[PDB]
Amino acid sequence: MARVVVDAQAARAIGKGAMIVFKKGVVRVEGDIKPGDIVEVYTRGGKFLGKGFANPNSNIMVRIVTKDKDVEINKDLFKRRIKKANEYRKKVLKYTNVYRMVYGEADYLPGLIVDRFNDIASLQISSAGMERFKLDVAEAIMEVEPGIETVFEKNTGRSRRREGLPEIERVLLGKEKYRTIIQEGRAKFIVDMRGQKTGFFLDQRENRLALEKWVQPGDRVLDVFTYTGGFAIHAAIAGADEVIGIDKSPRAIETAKENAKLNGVEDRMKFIVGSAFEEMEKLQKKGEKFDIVVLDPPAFVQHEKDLKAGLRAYFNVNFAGLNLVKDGGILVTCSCSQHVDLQMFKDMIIAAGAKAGKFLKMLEPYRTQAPDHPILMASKDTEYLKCLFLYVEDMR
Amino acid sequence: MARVVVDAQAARAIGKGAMIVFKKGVVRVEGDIKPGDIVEVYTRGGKFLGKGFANPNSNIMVRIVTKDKDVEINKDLFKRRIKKANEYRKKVLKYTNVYRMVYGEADYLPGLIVDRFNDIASLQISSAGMERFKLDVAEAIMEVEPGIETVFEKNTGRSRRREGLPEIERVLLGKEKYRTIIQEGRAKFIVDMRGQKTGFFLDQRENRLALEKWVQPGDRVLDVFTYTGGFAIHAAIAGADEVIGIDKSPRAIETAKENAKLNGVEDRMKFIVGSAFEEMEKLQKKGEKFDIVVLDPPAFVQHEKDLKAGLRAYFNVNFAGLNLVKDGGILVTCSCSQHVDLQMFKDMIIAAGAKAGKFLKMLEPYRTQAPDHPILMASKDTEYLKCLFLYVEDMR
Repeated sequence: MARVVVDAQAARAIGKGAMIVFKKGVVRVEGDIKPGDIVEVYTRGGKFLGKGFANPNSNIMVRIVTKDKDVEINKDLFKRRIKKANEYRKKVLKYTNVYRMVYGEADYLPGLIVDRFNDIASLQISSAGMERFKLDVAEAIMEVEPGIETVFEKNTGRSRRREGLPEIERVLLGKEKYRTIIQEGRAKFIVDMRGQKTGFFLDQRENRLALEKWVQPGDRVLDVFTYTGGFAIHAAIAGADEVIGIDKSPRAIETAKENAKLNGVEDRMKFIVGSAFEEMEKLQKKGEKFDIVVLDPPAFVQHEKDLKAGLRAYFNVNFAGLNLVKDGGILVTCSCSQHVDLQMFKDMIIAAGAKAGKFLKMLEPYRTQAPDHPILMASKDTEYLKCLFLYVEDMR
Repeated sequence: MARVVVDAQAARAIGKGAMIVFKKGVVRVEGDIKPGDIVEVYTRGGKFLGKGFANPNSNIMVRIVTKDKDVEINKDLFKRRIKKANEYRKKVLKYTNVYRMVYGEADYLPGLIVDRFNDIASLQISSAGMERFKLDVAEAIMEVEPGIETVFEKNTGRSRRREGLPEIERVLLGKEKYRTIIQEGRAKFIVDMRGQKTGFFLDQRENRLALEKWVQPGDRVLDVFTYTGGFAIHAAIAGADEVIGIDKSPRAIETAKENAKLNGVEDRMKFIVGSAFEEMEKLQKKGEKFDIVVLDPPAFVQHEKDLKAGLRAYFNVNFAGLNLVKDGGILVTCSCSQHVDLQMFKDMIIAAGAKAGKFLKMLEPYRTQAPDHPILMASKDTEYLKCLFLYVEDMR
């Protein structure tokens, strides 16, 4: 088995809880290595640090799986960890039927993400090493969670492509089922595995539920990047009198309309297919003002190098959103860009508020991704979502 | 009326929403100024910027009350703002009988804090300027909120001795009443305006309520700085089998015992009068472990320059607290030091976890002070409480 020797900085980080070896921390490699191989990690002094998945072609050269030299990496190890991950959601978080079951490193299963939608589980692998155990993982999921009757492989996305793995979408194990109706609070949503723009993201669960208490009868609500209707639907079932949802994807809007029908709130909802900026300007010129405006744009920052331009994009979206909020109204604004930290997001909102001449007060704490997407204090990369609920008032 | 001339930077800030003038930003003062005097603020060019309370003995020279030269600062202006502040809690936050009614600058009433405990309003003034309108504010409170039948003046403590104001404690207006029983969720608490160890702080409301969901029947809980029993009581009624509450004040513990009796949980609790560190060391020695450990220490940091020593103290308290949490347990830790921002607090927690060899996952969003203590985005000074709920796992 190949040995990856790392430098002092790399070893120090692992000693503090890090479970990855960056290419920049590799001093040398003893033995041949191909993407996906299991290798051992050592300090220059020959001290064993751990064993894990290697990828010589990645910034993340090694994802440590175990710090115990005698522990074998196989289906049994992953099954025990998947069971632990599942129990965490059901017994600690008290989630039922619908939740993210496995969130990579946070659950000690680097490169693996598993979402449970009732009796269907979606699997996504972004580590060449973990890919070798794909089928074993699929079997383990159904063995520890009998509620799952289908494992659907959704191996697509930036992470998948970054690792150089082929994109694959198909029923991997179990019954050939790909659509289900999930319940989130009092709301229902259509979840379909096949295709895109017809999904539902679980990371915003707590924030969507948190919105309900702020909706008041007679309320007029605007969801700028509605997608399949997550926040919009929750606002409507909460009693909003009128809700307008905007999204660039025609497919996403078609599903949103279906969700509205499923929840019996089609009468109070209007979905528009189009660009956020153009649609907001039309509303602005009309002198339109909303009681609540929700901004949940796509990650504008994919690389740390794109921060400046990305933050400018957020500034422009938030400025436009703020101008559509009535005096004494509410602005809900989020960012899913991992590279944009809370402080940066906050400074950007303060700047937008200043320009729009509005005082902003916090109504909720600094919100994040749902706890089934655990934020590990020792691994900054696990955290990516920021959400703020703000009371908007004209500075006069 | 005396005039304070400011530089381009200070004026620029005010234009962005700032409501203060730092003594360092004053280019010159025209006319004699006494603490509490109302003065006008102008740019070097002669443009009016605002009017407010002056304090020639502080890093903050002026607390801006109004930016309109025509608006007179008197009881009528404050009555208007106290009413707006009160409606914010009742209509937006949906609080009913117990809440902080006014939180100084956040409600455009610098130097004034008013807490409502059912029919008793507790008033605290921290500036000489506001002190001149003390009776007018008391009358205004009862005028806009008929629910208040007594206005109690609690003008004692460091916050009061800070600006050299006289210490005073008495019923200022209304019925001679000092005690009331408040309801917070399913818990009841005795509040007595007299003294300092028979009180209850409203800023932790949402965090105390948030603890409920994490308590499992049979749980053993440790409340290290329990004061009058806030968190401890909520944990006991939520189903904890044993709750140990520690506090240095014998009087605070006497109140905690009365609160336990009021909630019918006296048999589930154990109170200890002593030092936090000494008492935790005793538990550590016996190898005691808890399902939940709550750390709510005093503000260790009081000055930017005192971050090193203050943060070291937080580290020590959190390290000691972490070693008392069982594997799979929960640590609730917070800081009320204004000078310690969220990132500094996070880094300190991360350091403590690394030293104790524990992985820490967040269970709740980044929690803060209750919304009736509004955090103004344009005024960092309004935010002071940070609170984290963490799931603790042994690294080894």
